[PDB]
Amino acid sequence: SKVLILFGSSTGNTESIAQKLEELVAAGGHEVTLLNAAEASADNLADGYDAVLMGCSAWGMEDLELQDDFAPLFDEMENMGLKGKKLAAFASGDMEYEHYCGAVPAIEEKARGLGAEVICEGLKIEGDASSDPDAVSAFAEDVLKKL
Ligand SMILES: Cc1cc2nc3c(=O)[nH]c(=O)nc-3n(C[C@H](O)[C@H](O)[C@H](O)COP(=O)(O)O)c2cc1C
Repeated sequence: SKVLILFGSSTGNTESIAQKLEELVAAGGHEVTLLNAAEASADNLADGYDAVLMGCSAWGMEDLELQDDFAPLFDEMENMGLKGKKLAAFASGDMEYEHYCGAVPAIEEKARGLGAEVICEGLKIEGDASSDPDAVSAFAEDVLKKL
């Protein structure tokens, strides 16, 4: 199954989770593409991928505000061609802030609405991939069984 991993990250935290996910999905025998949202275009983004693992950090306090590079792609998610594709969300956050990993339910709610099949509950972590290695491992195991 060809998997795209799309992330937006300002200090590298969601980026490190995405890199770890690529390593683990790839090792399960999949063709995996790592793409930074900064270099991505939403129109027909999902074409030829069977699964899209998307993730980003949130940057608002009382309101949810997505990471600068992922926020336009989020907005144009209807253009991506997600219908009938398998999808999972991930994010780095900080529990001191309101909307702790707010991008995960927002991406899930929107991808569900667009006809994507969300295959598991999104990963929510504090800090980077090495601060909680078991949850990143466990979530990857989870998407590998569902692919
Ligand atoms: C102004 C500001 C707003 C933030 N808002 C949130 C938030 O709404 N939810 C959350 O989980 N974290 C929030 N954070 C914490 C960051 O999301 C966390 O440090 C960051 O996700 C790590 O991001 P990265 O993966 O993009 O490097 C905020 C941080 C700053 C400075």
